[PDB]
Amino acid sequence: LSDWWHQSVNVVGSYHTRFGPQIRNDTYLEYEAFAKKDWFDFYGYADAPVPLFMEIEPRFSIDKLTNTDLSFGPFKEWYFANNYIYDMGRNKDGRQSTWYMGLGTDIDTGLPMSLSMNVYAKYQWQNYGAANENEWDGYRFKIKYFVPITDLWGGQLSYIGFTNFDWGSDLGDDSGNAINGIKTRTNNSIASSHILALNYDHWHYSVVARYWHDGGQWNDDAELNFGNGNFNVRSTGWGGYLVVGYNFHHH
Ligand SMILES: Cc1cn([C@H]2C[C@H](O)[C@@H](CO)O2)c(=O)[nH]c1=O
Ligand SMILES: Cc1cn([C@H]2C[C@H](O)[C@@H](CO)O2)c(=O)[nH]c1=O
Repeated sequence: LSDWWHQSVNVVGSYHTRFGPQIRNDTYLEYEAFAKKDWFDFYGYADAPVPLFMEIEPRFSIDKLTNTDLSFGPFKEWYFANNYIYDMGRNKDGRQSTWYMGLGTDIDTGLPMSLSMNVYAKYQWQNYGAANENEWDGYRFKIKYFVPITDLWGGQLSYIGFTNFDWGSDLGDDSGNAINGIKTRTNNSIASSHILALNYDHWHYSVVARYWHDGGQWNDDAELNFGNGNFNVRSTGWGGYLVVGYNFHHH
């Protein structure tokens, strides 16, 4: 319902994406959803081409549920936090099921913005047949913030930023080496997003700048050859997205 549950369908164009071995630029339909109802907040999305990829972020309030004011310092609340990534792929081979679970919170910066932090431990199921499949592998720290800016062109301009820090994975150690002599995969990785979004009653446009450091744990510069000759992995660098979508809600 419009009250708390927010929906939106979007068309996204991406440029120089870095979660895989090779650089990519795609376009696709996306289904987004945000929600906040006393003991549960949520954010998630599903992408589909011109098979299916989705990432959901559900968190449950340890306060509301434990009916105890865990409030302390700038820490307004505490959550059982989750970050689940799923990629259907074309074969059980190009599939991914990742589950980050942990502790998350909301910070009060006294500033006119929203800020959240979450630490997760994760269990890895399918992962494109990589070495870290089916096992507890790595941790992740997620920091995200929302910053209302002003009213620009009749709509409302805002800034959304979030970064995912991953470390302690066992891949990279367990993967092989490249032609390069350097390991192919990586134990850690960073993906930082910066979003400038324009919102009207229903339509919205967003520009997204995104930076990877060893994207998808692919060790930057690793030299590989998938059968078309040697090439070097470009997993560290920028890429971006253009987003046009429509938010639904009765009047
Ligand atoms: C956010 C995210 C996206 N992706 C990639 C897979 C697809 O190339 C694309 C789908 O949005 O994003 C990952 O592999 N892992 C992630 O954690
Ligand atoms: C706003 C937001 C977007 N995204 C995703 C949705 C799109 O696939 C991409 C660019 O908006 O980032 C998140 O992963 N988390 C968020 O909180």
